[PDB]
Amino acid sequence: LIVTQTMKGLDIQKVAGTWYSLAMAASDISLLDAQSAPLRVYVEELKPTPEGDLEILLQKWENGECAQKKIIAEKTKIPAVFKIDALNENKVLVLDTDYKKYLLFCMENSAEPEQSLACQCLVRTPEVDDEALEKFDKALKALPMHIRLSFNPTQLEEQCHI
Ligand SMILES: CCCCCCCCCCCCCCCCCCC(=O)O
Repeated sequence: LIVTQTMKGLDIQKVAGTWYSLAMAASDISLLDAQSAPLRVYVEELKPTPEGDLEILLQKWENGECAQKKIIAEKTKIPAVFKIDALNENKVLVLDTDYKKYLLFCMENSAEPEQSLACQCLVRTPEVDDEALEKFDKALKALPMHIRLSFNPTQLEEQCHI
């Protein structure tokens, strides 16, 4: 609920398939600065269940190499918001998507201390999409980000964007 842009009328079935993590931003540099930083995750695929939960396939660098990870995001009463559960119960919020080209999401830790908030611009192809990046940057202008990364088409085709 730090982020107050939410996709009205989200049809979670339609975000299925392959995505590319074109850009990332976080409120804390340490969340994204190294290959093995904790929210440096490269989205591969979204797999919505029939009950409306969301299976997530991603990569993450750990122990000197690019590892595949599977993650379950459970639905809530709000169609745009999901919970990772696991250790801290992180919420994931879909800000905006048009399903066939881009999707903007943010995630926050359900409490703090020092605020942890990270967002991504996903796109459907290995292409720099200026319009989506522009919407991403607009979405974030009033959020307190201190690190922003983006990736070139070559990196997007490589595991962990190396
Ligand atoms: C509805 C659109 C939603 C798309 C965006 C997905 C959001 C990704 C959130 C990723 C945070 C989790 C941090 C990485 C944990 C590694 C995994 C450890 C393991 O299970 O072995």
